[PDB]
Amino acid sequence: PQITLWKRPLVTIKIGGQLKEALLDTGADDTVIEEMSLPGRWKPKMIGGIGGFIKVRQYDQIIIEIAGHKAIGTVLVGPTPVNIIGRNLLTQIGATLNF
Amino acid sequence: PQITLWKRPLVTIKIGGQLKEALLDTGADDTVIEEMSLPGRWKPKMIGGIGGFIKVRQYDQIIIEIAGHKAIGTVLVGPTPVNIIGRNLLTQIGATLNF
Ligand SMILES: COc1ccc2c(c1)OCC/C=C/CCCCN(C[C@@H](O)[C@H](Cc1ccccc1)NC(=O)O[C@H]1CO[C@H]3OCC[C@H]31)S2(=O)=O
Ligand code: NA
Ligand code: NA
Repeated sequence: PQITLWKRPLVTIKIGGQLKEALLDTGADDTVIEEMSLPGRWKPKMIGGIGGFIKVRQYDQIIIEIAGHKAIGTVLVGPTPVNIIGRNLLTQIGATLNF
Repeated sequence: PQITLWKRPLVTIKIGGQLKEALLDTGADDTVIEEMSLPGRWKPKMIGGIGGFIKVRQYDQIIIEIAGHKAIGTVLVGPTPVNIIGRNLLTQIGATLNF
């Protein structure tokens, strides 16, 4: 689709067998999802955004469906106020910014 | 242009005759710039991101050029780690997300 930016660019995702709503976020390097369990190994990580840092769990090789499009990549899990699809997965659905 | 997301979508902006670098950020509702001098009146605003809230100063009706596109709108000034062009100005430059 072409998504205009009058409102937040929210889409449905499927992750870890769960449906969630998430923001398509070109300003996020990383994909960050609210607390949930994911299978497999993880390691801690700190990520910093506009209000400081949060601790997250880094899970690699996680399959996700974003607005119908399947991809695989790293997912960070932790106390983000909003679920965000960052560039690491936006590239895999072929998302571009156009103006 | 058409901007892929394999690197941060960093562009040049011009505010007050000075050039700065900023991130085109679909996950930001508003535009947030590092401390600088702007004309006119302001009002403090709290915005919530990853990490928590920060206080910013809201300046309305600011002339700002983004990647050569002229805009006139609200700029929040405060301790952001990166200059961010949010949806309030991405809509002024006719930006869309496409996949
Ligand atoms: C109202 O106007 C605004 C203005 C800005 C924001 C906002 C409302 O958020 C609203 C609430 C949503 C929060 C949910 C997620 C955060 C949303 N944000 C924009 C986002 O693009 C920031 C922009 C950014 C970029 C660099 C440093 C700091 C911030 N990126 C970010 O936090 O990314 C993290 C995940 O990947 C990693 O890569 C970059 C840092 C890290 S934001 O800055 O908090
Ligand atoms: Na894994
Ligand atoms: Na003003």
